[PDB]
Amino acid sequence: SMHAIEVTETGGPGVLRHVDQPQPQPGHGELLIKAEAIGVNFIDTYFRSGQYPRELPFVIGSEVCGTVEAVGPGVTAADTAISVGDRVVSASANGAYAEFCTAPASLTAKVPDDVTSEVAASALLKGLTAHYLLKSVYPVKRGDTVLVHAGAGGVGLILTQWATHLGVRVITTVSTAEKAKLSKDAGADVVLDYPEDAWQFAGRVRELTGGTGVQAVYDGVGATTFDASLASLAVRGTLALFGAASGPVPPVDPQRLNAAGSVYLTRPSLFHFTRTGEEFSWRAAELFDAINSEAITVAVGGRYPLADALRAHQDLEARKTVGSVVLLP
Amino acid sequence: SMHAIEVTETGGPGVLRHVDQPQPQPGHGELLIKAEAIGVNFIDTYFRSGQYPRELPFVIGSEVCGTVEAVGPGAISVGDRVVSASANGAYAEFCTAPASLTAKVPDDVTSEVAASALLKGLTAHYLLKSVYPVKRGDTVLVHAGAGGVGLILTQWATHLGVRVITTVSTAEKAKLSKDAGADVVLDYPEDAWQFAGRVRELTGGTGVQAVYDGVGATTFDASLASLAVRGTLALFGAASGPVPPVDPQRLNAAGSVYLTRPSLFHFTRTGEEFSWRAAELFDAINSEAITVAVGGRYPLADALRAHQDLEARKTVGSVVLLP
Ligand SMILES: NC(=O)C1=CN([C@@H]2O[C@H](COP(=O)(O)OP(=O)(O)OC[C@H]3O[C@@H](n4cnc5c(N)ncnc54)[C@H](OP(=O)(O)O)[C@@H]3O)[C@@H](O)[C@H]2O)C=CC1
Ligand SMILES: NC(=O)C1=CN([C@@H]2O[C@H](COP(=O)(O)OP(=O)(O)OC[C@H]3O[C@@H](n4cnc5c(N)ncnc54)[C@H](OP(=O)(O)O)[C@@H]3O)[C@@H](O)[C@H]2O)C=CC1
Repeated sequence: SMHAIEVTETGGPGVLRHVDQPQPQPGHGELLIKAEAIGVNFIDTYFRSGQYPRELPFVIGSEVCGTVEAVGPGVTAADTAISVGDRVVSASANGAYAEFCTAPASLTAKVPDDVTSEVAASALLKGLTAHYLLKSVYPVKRGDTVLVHAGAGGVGLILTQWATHLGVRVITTVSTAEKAKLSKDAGADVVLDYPEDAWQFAGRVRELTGGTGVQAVYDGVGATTFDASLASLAVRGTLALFGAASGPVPPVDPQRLNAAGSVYLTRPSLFHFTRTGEEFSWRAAELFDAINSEAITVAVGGRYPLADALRAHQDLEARKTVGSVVLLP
Repeated sequence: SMHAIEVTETGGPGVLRHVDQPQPQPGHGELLIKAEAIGVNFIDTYFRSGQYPRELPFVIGSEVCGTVEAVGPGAISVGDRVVSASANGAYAEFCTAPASLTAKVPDDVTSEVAASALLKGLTAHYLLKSVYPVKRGDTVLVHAGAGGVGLILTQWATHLGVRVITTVSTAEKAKLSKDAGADVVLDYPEDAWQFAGRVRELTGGTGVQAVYDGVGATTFDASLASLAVRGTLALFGAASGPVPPVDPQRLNAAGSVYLTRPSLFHFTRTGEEFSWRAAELFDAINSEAITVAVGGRYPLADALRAHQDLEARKTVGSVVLLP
């Protein structure tokens, strides 16, 4: 048997039970991965809470780095260059909080030999997200200025470094002075406190951009920042609302987008930017290229035993984590 | 003195009032225009109804073609025939407009066609070239295909090598929409999912690259459901009424799509920008890439009846008021 974190009923971090499960078997198109490091993602909390509904019970999580223990039967091995023994990482696994899990080969990348498994499980899901946000949702160009909320979070630090490397000025928000320094170290040109009032905060942003506003806002915080994000945009700018850490954004009168400057609102999901193995491989390769040139550096921001998934979810929801955190099996 | 159409209280078409006013003088950078044809635009109804607030009382309308009667101090001269979509108080025998947002009318474009084409044609330009830059091979959905904006969007998109699907309310309108270049003309959505199902059948399962939706309340859900992944919903109007607040997670579920609510104001920000869009519009008219028909005429005094017809979905294409 193996250890796993199973959810039998949805609810708070408390429902994350460390239990014995049979080792899974890979199906068609799947690899069986023996975990070395397991990624923690804010979306895990939405599945745990039952926000994002899923069939019960389930072993939680989708991000894992480890070694290929087995390749699914049938045609599978003919359709991938991944082989048993390879160190691999996926953001699309089933039941990642376990010693062993499965993932589609087409949405799994080989880890470069100079990248540790902890860094890979810190980098992939959030790094693919930063990639699509910066290259596809709003393609940043040198000279732009963007706003990135939660600048010292997992996605936040990657967005900040990568945008800075691309010649983009980045303004961030964080909750503590410790996080402010990490954000500056990541390349943020200015770090602000969280908005108290949308117009007040937008004025700060306008001050910094000469009244223009930012070309794009990357908002992964949602409820507490949305109004401020919308108010901070340059004419025809893009609000990429990609997360809801503080809670869901209430229904938006489309005429607000007019008043704000004929802006665009989009709410993307990673699913729509990893639609083929070809697309996934392209983004994963650009991510590992950026890491290996030190265009970005993905630090391991926190580590927990797999059995302490509960503790990680508590710290994450309490705004106590910095950067990417991993579970260790 | 001059005749004008004024609103002293907001409401339905009934609040439109005949008034005589002194002829205006143009301020700095402005032209005084003697109207030959006055444009009618759905936005006129939003100002009349109070849906778009404005300090009362005021004279309705912003689109006019006529001759320059006077210039404010500060290549347009008195005597020149011009058209603007940014005039103040256009439902009148004379009005003012900023010279920087006024175009000279090509000599072979009638004044009615100018007042049928400019506001709506600048809108079609920004929608097709700026909000979502259509590409040859794209398919787009345009609601109200036989309306003023809809006919221009359809012809221009078709010229650009884009496939257009439209909606209209009548068989007469369906014929006009096909003649404008629409590849398929559909009935308005009854069920959003079934409508989207039909659109996906027409696009090889893909959905459309963009929806240009100027109808709003009665089409929005279907527009959203018809999009290709990462497509753009350009909600630029609200003829059927305002779109209810949109849960951003619906944009996720629809395929990580973009939603945008553009205003002509943000696409005519400089004289340079205006001139670029206007020139491309008149180039298209001059080469017959598009042809703007006058779809109806009303006396200035009958602005009430024009607004009644507009809201009752009875107009076909661009309509004008004549002094
Ligand atoms: N759409 C997509 O494809 C994807 C979306 N996401 C989303 O992006 C966001 C970032 O993900 P991830 O890097 O894993 O998480 P983070 O590491 O960014 O952690 C969330 C951070 O948000 C900030 N925050 C502000 N208000 C709150 C609150 N009320 N509760 C908790 N946190 C708050 C906190 O930092 P601070 O101290 O600055 O407040 C916190 O550290 C998440 O919302 C996630 O759901 C992630 C991956 C893919
Ligand atoms: N910059 C911008 O954002 C601009 C936006 N617009 C908007 O674009 C839209 C089209 O403008 P315009 O060409 O002047 O108007 P149209 O000539 O298109 O008239 C509106 C049409 O919409 C259709 N419609 C569908 N449902 C309704 C309803 N319940 N009530 C009334 N009409 C309905 C009707 O035709 P059918 O028989 O097909 O139903 C009607 O003819 C308007 O909503 C306008 O506000 C216009 C200019 C600039």
